[PDB]
Amino acid sequence: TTADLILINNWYVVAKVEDCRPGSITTAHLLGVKLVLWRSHEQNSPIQVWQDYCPHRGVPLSMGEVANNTLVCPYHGWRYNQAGKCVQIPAHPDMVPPASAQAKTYHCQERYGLVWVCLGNPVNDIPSFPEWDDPNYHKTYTKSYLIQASPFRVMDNSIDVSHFPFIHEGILGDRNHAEVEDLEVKVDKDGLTMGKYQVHTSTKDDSMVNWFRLSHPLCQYCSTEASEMRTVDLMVVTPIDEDNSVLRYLIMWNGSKTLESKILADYDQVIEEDIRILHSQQPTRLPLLSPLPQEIHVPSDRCTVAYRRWLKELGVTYGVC
Amino acid sequence: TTADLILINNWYVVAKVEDCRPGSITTAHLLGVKLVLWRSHEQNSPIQVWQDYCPHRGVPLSMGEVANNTLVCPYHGWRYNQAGKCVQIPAHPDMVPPASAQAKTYHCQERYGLVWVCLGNPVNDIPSFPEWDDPNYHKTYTKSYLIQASPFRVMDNSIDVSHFPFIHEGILGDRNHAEVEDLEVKVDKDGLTMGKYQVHTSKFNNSTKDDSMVNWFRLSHPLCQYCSTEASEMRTVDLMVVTPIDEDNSVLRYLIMWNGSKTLESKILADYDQVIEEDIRILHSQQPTRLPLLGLPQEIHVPSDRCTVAYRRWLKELGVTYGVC
Amino acid sequence: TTADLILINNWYVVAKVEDCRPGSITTAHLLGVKLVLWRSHEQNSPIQVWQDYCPHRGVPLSMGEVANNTLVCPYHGWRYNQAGKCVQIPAHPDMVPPASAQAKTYHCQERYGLVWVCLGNPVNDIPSFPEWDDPNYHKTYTKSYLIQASPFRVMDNSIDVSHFPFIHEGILGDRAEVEDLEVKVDKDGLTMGKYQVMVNWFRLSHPLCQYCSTEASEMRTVDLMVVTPIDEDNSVLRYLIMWNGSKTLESKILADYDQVIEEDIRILHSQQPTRLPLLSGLPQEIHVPSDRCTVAYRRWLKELGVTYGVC
Ligand code: FES
Ligand code: FES
Ligand code: FES
Ligand SMILES: [Fe+3]
Ligand SMILES: [Fe+3]
Ligand SMILES: [Fe+3]
Repeated sequence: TTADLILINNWYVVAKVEDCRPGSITTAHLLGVKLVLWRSHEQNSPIQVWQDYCPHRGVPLSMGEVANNTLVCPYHGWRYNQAGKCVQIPAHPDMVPPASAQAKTYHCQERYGLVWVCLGNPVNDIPSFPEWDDPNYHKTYTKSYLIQASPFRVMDNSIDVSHFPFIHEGILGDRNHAEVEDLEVKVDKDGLTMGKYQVHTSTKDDSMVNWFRLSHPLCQYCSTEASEMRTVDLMVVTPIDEDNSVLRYLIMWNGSKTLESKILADYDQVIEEDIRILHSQQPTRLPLLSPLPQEIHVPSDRCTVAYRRWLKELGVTYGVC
Repeated sequence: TTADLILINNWYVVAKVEDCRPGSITTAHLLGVKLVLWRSHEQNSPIQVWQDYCPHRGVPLSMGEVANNTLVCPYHGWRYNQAGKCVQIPAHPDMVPPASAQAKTYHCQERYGLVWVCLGNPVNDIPSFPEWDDPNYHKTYTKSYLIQASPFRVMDNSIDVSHFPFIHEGILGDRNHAEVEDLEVKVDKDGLTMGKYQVHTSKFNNSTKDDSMVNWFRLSHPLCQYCSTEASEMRTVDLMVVTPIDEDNSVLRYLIMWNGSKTLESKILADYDQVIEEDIRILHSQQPTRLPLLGLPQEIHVPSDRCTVAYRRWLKELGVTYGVC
Repeated sequence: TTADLILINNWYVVAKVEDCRPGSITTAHLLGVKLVLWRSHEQNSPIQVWQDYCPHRGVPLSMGEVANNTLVCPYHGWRYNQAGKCVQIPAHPDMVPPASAQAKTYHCQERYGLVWVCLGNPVNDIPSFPEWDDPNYHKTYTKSYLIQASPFRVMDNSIDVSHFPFIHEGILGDRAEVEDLEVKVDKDGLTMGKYQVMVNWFRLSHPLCQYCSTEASEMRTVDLMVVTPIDEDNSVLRYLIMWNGSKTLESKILADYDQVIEEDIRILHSQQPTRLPLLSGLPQEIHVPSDRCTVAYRRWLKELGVTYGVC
């Protein structure tokens, strides 16, 4: 609503396809807009994403029911077809509903088992995820995490690597290996790419090789390679509004399928360790570079500074300060 | 208080008389103003309705006591008489209190077992309720319902009749039978009147005839509604009264009267409760929370909305800007 | 931070010294600023009081860990020494931390068993409390009371004497005439003359600390009432109480104070508006002769230029 056109015109994940099943009604919130998500009882029916608002008298359509490939609002029973047009008004069953009688519909695309939404007119496509079609990679999904922090602070914390030995001790690092190597960062028209850097953990030694790339500011493609196992993930942040976010991960890996529950637990521990910091930080919104006291930057922050720099040019004013 | 003068100079119910016993101290809220209502320990004492504020040091007078026909603020024990004029300060008991030690008082009338209050000069009368004095009619009162919606939304839902087959399915209709007949709506000198309209009720007792309900209602005031319901062998009338707490919050009460057997009173209360709670579910979710008058897309109107539309037009005529958008 | 300079440059109690143990990290809130209060593990190490803020990425340092005379940010492990200078950045262990890597520190002193804080520059000293040096007097501390009231309303209720017979009936008065009162506002601050209740008087050298004296037919009890201004609309109340009667009456003294206190708090929580009205709920305050001390306090605050927590 008060978000910049550059965010309104991008794709974001609002749900996993698994939490929307045939006949269901679910709700989401994206950039200050309340959304209703529904499908027909039909197997493989498409997913509609609309503003959660019946235009007759302002009741949430989410409180309605799916019946006969239509969503029926629960106040006066108007029925809206899959295109959002009202097709039956029960008070006047032979009146053709006025043209006005139409739900606000949004672009929706199902990809990687994720439900993607764009509130405006999409200028880019949904980010790539090459491993999706690779049969030697297994896949899994975290649950969704509600976070009381800017979406841009969520991504800022995910781009920050020097904190691993301190809040992620025992999984991504340890206090006896806290020094950070030179980090190569490039911001270009592709997006922000951080070059391969090395993580101490639990083939030369107890370390891993990681890189990541952001084609868009709220979706991150990460890669980590162990001795004989590669894991990749798509991290994707729902910007609920300027101060609140949903975090989800799609995770694929080419090692044993027995690692799934271990990966799920590792992510849950790391995410919760991050949330404790994120909820604590002030200000709530992500501070941008100088064009309480101003944020200080040392060399291991060069990727975080590049992110703030990239947001400034991108003209992001929403959820930042 | 940002309430329009139209609203300020009208009467509203803030309590049931039977809940304000002699010697009692009650609180309420009306149009953004906090109120204290207190009575003398004497039988048949009048009710005083004042702003709940001691102007000495800003404590609520409702936290004090009633004694010797005065309200006493507990902080320093200043004593306020029926007219609000403080008559004694215990720290200087032979001194005459300053003339500014005066409670802000309001107009109060008891009518139909209800406490009516006007925070400004009461232009209008309390609405009529002709069957009050008719001894063929028994009386009962619902509980009060605190509702997180604008008072004008609460009343607009009350005027809406096309929602009966959906959120009142099982008692005021069914989805299958949902067509609405065209309605007659008048907005004259008498306020807003909806003419007689048939209501298809849902079958409960199969030994009995279909009820075949006929209703009409009038609003002389925008937050008080008089409804008349002719049944199979029973007339029921009700005065529906909406207290405007502020622009976004309301209290709903009904005074119900009927000329059938007095044994139905539990029946009637339970049936009103079930339909009120289904309306409150809808009212609590509606957006925007203030009532739109004639971000979010504007409201749509179809012919079934004739009554509602007339209500919104009436509110603009009256100049209502409080609780509306 | 939006607080007036005259308030910035005075001392306030934020804690009891016994709650600041070696190695500990605690928090407080003062004039809208959030504070961290910690000590090294060395016996007789001093108390540091900083703004609870890591300047790197805005994390509360009070979520950190005290190590080797340093406070360690939990997020990237930066270590701050007892002067609040960042001594170590673990990602660059061979690098001199830059000058801006520096905690905002404040003045702190211990006195009367309390932790006193000045967020600005200390011109006056911590108020006097003569009986502290008098070993004929035993001492005791109430618990702290968090109050949803302006600190100046809290103190105003403490300088109103006419309400004793009404909300404190049974301990402090009985239902009520008030004697002519003596109030003296000069350099010494605000002083109220000896008055019978039992004979009481009190002094405020500063606007949020009060020294009160009560003499009974057998003993003298004094107390230092020190209110913490958390913000414009919130206060912490504490009392240090000293008496020269038997040491066995500590229980009952503390029960009496707790009893009257909660009685005062019932009133304070209900008062409107929240902030104390100075002399200039919709209607204006009215004053009668027994308000002479509370009138003097409002006058004193406006001559001082207090705008925070008032009207
Ligand atoms: S509000 Fe949706 S049908 Fe009337
Ligand atoms: S505040 Fe009511 S008598 Fe003092
Ligand atoms: S936030 Fe404190 S060290 Fe980075
Ligand atoms: Fe992390
Ligand atoms: Fe209804
Ligand atoms: Fe008191």
